[PDB]
Amino acid sequence: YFQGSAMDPPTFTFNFNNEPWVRGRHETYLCFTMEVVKHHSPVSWKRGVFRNQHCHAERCFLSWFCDDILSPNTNYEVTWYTSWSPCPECAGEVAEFLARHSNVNLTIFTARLYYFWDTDYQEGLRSLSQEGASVEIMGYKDFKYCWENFVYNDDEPFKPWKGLKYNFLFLDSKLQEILE
DNA sequence: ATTTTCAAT
Ligand SMILES: C[As](C)(=O)[O-]
Ligand SMILES: [Zn+2]
Repeated sequence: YFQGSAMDPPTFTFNFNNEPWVRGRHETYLCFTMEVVKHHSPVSWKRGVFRNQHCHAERCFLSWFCDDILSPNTNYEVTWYTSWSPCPECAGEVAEFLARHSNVNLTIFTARLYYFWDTDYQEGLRSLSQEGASVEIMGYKDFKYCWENFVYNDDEPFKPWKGLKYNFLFLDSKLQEILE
């Protein structure tokens, strides 16, 4: 039902903080939802969380999906909520995966942009977009959704941090400059 | 609690 382990609240709060230059976030958290659509069956859903170490989270996701999930005559609507955006090696692997598997649709929401000022990382993001992945920055609604779905929230509402929206606005500006 | 995004020389 749930792939991997949900986060405790302080881990989520730490890891999904969206200050563009945060220090000390060495992990990439990769939360996902997936709609599994097969013609003569009811639609089904899967959700979970991947972390680093097929080493990086993005590659762990691809390897699990191929080994456990991918089936003929099935369409997949996949959404990632990542704490960091991908490195160029991961981006290239995800892009080639998407080229190889036309029945997979990927939407990526990211809290932060990893090395957004580096051209190699910019190209990685571009190549993802060019293979049909939608790349977006997480806003309030996406943080709220992750809190509700991937965190042991103990029925407590999401508490947005100061600067959340301003950070979103800065990061989205950078993303659109990259994707342009 | 007017229940933590925004409230800004
Ligand atoms: C965001 As990464 C370093 O796991 O590709
Ligand atoms: Zn990577």
